[PDB]
Amino acid sequence: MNILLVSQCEKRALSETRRILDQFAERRGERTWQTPITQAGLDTLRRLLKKSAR
DNA sequence: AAGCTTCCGACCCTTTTTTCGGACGATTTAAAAAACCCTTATAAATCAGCAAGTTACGAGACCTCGAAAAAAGAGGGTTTCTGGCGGGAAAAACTCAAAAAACGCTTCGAAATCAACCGGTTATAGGTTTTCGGAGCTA
Repeated sequence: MNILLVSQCEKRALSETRRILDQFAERRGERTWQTPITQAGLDTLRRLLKKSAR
């Protein structure tokens, strides 16, 4: 399972999103990450982002 | 000798850093302009309290615009409370059947009886007091 993530967030939300994703993948651009990851991990990732969405 | 691969020089273009120049501001110094002083007897201002007439400054009010704060509206999400539907087990009606059990025939003669009133029997409605079961609690 191989993932590519992009963020269109802005203002206060962008900082929070960076706070989460940076702990799961190396950053490849200003707003994008790319990494391999297991299915369970990805589920945890989405759950975490949802928990504090704006 | 030829082809492939790799450096190297020449150049082209744009961005990033440095240097220089120019301009503007600030400060200092010098020059120019406004001003101060010294001579005045005579003319005008000083001021006394109050009247009579007027207003420059203060207060009130409203408007105007702009911005700030608050409230509302929107959207993202999670947790839970309820309702509907589906599924398995138990109950009870429904269907099928037998075997008793009652009823009738049908009893002339043997109990059953009601009545009022006494004493006596005792099931139990109702209330009173109490073990058993469960509360979970805690590692």
